[PDB]
Amino acid sequence: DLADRFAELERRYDARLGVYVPATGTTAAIEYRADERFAFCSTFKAPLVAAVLHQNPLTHLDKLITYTSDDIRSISPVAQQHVQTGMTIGQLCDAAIRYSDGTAANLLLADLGGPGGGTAAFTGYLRSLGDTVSRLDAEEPELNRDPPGDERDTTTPHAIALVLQQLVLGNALPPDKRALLTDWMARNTTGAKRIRAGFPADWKVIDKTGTGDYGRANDIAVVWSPTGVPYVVAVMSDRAGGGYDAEPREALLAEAATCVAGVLA
Amino acid sequence: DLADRFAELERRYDARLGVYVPATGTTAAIEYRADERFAFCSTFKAPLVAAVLHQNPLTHLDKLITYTSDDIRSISPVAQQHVQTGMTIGQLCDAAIRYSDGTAANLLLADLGGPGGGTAAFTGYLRSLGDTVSRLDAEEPELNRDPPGDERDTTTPHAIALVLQQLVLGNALPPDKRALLTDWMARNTTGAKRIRAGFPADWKVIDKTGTGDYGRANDIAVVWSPTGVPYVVAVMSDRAGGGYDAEPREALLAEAATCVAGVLA
Amino acid sequence: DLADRFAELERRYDARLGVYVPATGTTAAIEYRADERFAFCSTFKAPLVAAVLHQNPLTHLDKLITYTSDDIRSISPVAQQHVQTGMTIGQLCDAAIRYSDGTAANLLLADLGGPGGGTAAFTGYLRSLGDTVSRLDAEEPELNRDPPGDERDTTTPHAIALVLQQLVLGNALPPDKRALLTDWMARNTTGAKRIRAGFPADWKVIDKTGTGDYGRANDIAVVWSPTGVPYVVAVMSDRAGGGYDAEPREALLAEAATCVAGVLA
Amino acid sequence: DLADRFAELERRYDARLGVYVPATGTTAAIEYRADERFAFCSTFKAPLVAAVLHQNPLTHLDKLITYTSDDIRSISPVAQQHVQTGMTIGQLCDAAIRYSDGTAANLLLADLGGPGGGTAAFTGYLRSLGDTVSRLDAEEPELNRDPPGDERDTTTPHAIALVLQQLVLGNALPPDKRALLTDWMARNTTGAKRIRAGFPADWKVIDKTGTGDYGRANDIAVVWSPTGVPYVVAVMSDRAGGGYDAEPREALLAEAATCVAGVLA
Ligand SMILES: CO/N=C(\C(=O)N[C@@H]1C(=O)N2C(C(=O)O)=C(CSc3nc(=O)c(=O)[nH]n3C)CS[C@H]12)c1csc(N)n1
Ligand SMILES: CO/N=C(\C(=O)N[C@@H]1C(=O)N2C(C(=O)O)=C(CSc3nc(=O)c(=O)[nH]n3C)CS[C@H]12)c1csc(N)n1
Ligand SMILES: CO/N=C(\C(=O)N[C@@H]1C(=O)N2C(C(=O)O)=C(CSc3nc(=O)c(=O)[nH]n3C)CS[C@H]12)c1csc(N)n1
Ligand SMILES: CO/N=C(\C(=O)N[C@@H]1C(=O)N2C(C(=O)O)=C(CSc3nc(=O)c(=O)[nH]n3C)CS[C@H]12)c1csc(N)n1
Repeated sequence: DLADRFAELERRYDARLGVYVPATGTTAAIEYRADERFAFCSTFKAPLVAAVLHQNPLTHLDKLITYTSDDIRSISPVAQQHVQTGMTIGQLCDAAIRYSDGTAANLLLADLGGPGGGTAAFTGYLRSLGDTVSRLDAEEPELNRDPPGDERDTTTPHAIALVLQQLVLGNALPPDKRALLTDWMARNTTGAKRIRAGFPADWKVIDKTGTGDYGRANDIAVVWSPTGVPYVVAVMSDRAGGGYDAEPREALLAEAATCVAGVLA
Repeated sequence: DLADRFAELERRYDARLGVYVPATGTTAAIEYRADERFAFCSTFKAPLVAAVLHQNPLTHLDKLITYTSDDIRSISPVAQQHVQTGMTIGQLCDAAIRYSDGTAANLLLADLGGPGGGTAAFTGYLRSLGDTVSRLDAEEPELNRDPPGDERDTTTPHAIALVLQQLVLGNALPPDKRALLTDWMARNTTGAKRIRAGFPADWKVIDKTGTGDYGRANDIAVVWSPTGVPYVVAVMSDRAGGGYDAEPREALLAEAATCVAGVLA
Repeated sequence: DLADRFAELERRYDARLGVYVPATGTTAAIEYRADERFAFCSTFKAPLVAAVLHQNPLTHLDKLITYTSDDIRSISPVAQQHVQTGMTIGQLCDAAIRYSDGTAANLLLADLGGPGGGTAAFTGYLRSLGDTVSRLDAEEPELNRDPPGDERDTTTPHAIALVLQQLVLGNALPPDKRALLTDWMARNTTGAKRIRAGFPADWKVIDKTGTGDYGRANDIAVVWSPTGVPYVVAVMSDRAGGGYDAEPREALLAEAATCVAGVLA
Repeated sequence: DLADRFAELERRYDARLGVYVPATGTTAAIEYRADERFAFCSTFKAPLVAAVLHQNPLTHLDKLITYTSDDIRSISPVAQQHVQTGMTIGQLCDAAIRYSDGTAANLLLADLGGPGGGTAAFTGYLRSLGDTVSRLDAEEPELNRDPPGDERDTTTPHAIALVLQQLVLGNALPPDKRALLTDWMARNTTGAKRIRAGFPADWKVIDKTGTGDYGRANDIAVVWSPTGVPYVVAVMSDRAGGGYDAEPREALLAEAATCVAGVLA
């Protein structure tokens, strides 16, 4: 009867909607296509920064990474302003989470090192979290482009929600690093019209968006009730039936979120 | 399931909760104790103003109403400061709705004329709108003091939603007067922590609160979805079993609001 | 060049304006007719409360004072709701400051005891604060009605500002009682259009209004800058040239207040 | 004496303050560094939109503008979410004014056409309004990064105040387009802590902010007194001597505005 509304949202927006809200002490899990695969798009950038924070002392944030204009591919509002100066790892994190900067994501992946420009190590980091389903295989911007049915660069609402839960509410990171990740997510600039727009203002919402082709629009959020109770909300969506150029529907995610807000109220 | 969620709100907040949202083309009616009686409190001030607008040309709003300190018998944030100046009917309407001014309501009731200082005339106005259930019996401040179980000064969420629906979305008032009422409710200063607090920010909420003893807390709203689709939302609550001094719990109204929002999204 | 703006305001509103802002460490005193006499009106109710708190061991706030309808004189939104209940001193304090309740002020005056229904003791309380200038001679509502030029029931902006300064920023009261007075002033419901309306929202404003005949409109405030710097602002006004029935002008007080805010920024 | 207070602010905030308020019938102009050059930053986005409106029939607002990830080279809260969807000229105007979107500004500059990617046409539009002083030389984001003393991408408080005056209060724009601009400025989301924070809440403030390196913080506003009298407030500031990374002091602009309000009250 919650599922009835999500599928009505799917019909409204001609979209495939994936939602996961992990169970807590007081609420049952919310699952709609919780285990179907959806493309990460930029949502991997949040666990990416967690991986970077994990592998390395806080001090590593100050390392200056220089890069060239040839490295700038995909939306990079911050990295485009810093080719000449370079960027520290730390700000690369900042840009990757708060602005969904793709160049910053690629540099952080390279900083993870290893085959596929870091994707195997980032996949590995998710595994160290118990997420065996998700995988990152390409860099920005290729990871937004895989056709439907392709398992590359996909997660599921279930897996990615649980990952975020460990990163923000659990002990994946020592409190020092958990605060930095949580702060960047909290000051994200890309999610205003998604999960943030679907919850009442007095719910705190930290989130990481993802947007890609085939109408891919994701949002991963930690939301706090007015009473301060946290819930992890994974909302993922695509419109593959509309082809590569199918437009993402931000309103779809805000609606799905309001529905989740209604069950969490 | 929605009824189940309301029942938990009721249990959580030691309160009796009444919710009504009239059906639309796209949504079924939402009813929880839709036909149980709850005390008006200052929620009557909105149809009160409608009555004055209905039986008077607009220019009647400019009429100067003078009154004495002896008329200041209830909380009157605006009327208390204008004993020496007088106040126009227009100003009284504004004060009754936006500040829940009790003297302004009594003076608007007086402007209605008839037995009981306007209370029979205002009830009659509810009758001409098809509300056979509601009744206003006392003035400010007595109408907030009636004991639980007494039908005096009571309405139901069903009835008041239907009244508010005709006033804001229907043709109870010509567009002239409808705009003035809609504006006053829209700039209401008392409802931020009630239905407004439960709906996402991109929803428009115009509302009239009511608060009284026995933990009475009401909010009647017309809300517009981001798509611009209107809904009438009546939420009434009391904690009468907690006696006269029971504190109203606004968060219950915000929670009930969020649940409704989740079903309407 | 500030006197030029106040006298501008006086000319605009056909009014006598009295302004006093005590000097602080960094700012000079602001004085406009700071030492001319203005009628207390209800502004005495705030130091009245400080008097009651000063001479009683706090438990006295719970003492129940009963009164009769013949005792209800002048604007009394709270007292006229508690006749069969009576009202505790605490409630009377709260009513006198936050609602300017005149009946509550008279009962607190009586509770100070002595000739003239407490007015001599209250004057005496002011003397203990170093204000040798002010005097209270009548109860509500007579104290608002003295003709211009009559020294009875008058203070000066200078005098009341320093009095309020000691009550809120100094040590007239022990910290317990100072908290009760300040909180009452902070939640005052009567000053929204006076000093409060002249200062930017991010300046905190606690205040006590006074209004009377001859266009008497006062507001005494303690204001806190966005930096948290306190200032005492006494703004008093009458329009005696317009006779007993002269209307008070709140906008004069907000404008004068804005002028002050410009100097204190 | 106002100048002395502006100098204190300058000392207080280690900042250079530029203030202009054009004369009206009742008030003399307020000038402090009125003819000194300050960097535009995003305040140009307001006349930029007017330039687009001036050159185009309203019908042009619905024209769909498409762009690529390479166009996202500066902070673009709205445009970065619409690379796959594209954006309407109207949306771009809205985004440029209300969210200070850097990409929306560049597309609107491009919409003006001509040398420097629209920069010459925009400067010319300022020239056609009688602004002989101001110049736009770079697009976003370079136009925020000119070193102190460099005249590129600078205006004066005098010039921009007069430009803003003609746009909102004069006849630079026909009434239909003038309302769209005024509406966009009125719903600005970035000016809460500047001129708005320094004027009393009952003053109406529409504004366009600007922020850049060297501690640059501007706010240009049209403000209406409670009586509805309009005033243009140009406040510009930088902390250039503090180097590229100086950060802006919004409270300086709010404090400066409070000073202006006190003289205009
Ligand atoms: C929740 O996000 N809301 C935003 C939004 O998109 N804001 C962004 C955000 O967080 N921003 C930040 C920064 O990253 O710190 C900034 C600073 S960006 C910057 N800092 C420097 O130190 C520097 O040298 N150069 N630059 C360019 C301002 S707003 C933009 C917003 C824009 S308008 C509005 N009403 N809200
Ligand atoms: C005899 O009357 N008794 C009253 C009474 O006058 N109630 C009126 C009523 O319905 N009113 C409304 C409103 O419109 O909701 C209100 C509630 S608004 C409000 N009040 C606050 O103190 C506050 O901090 N925030 N907000 C938002 C004002 S009282 C009036 C009363 C008030 S509390 C209580 N237990 N009884
Ligand atoms: C700060 O002033 N602003 C006001 C205003 O006048 N609010 C008042 C204020 O502080 N109020 C209070 C109370 O006494 O706590 C209340 C409580 S009234 C009340 N409470 C009881 O417990 C009871 O037994 N009886 N009654 C009557 C509600 S608003 C009024 C206002 C009016 S509309 C709006 N948005 N604000
Ligand atoms: C290369 O450009 N450099 C920029 C820049 O993008 N400037 C633009 C400009 O003028 N903008 C404006 C605005 O409209 O004022 C703003 C101010 S918005 C804002 N962000 C916050 O985080 C916040 O807490 N409050 N507010 C109000 C965003 S940057 C853009 C910059 C911003 S801070 C800094 N040191 N440089």
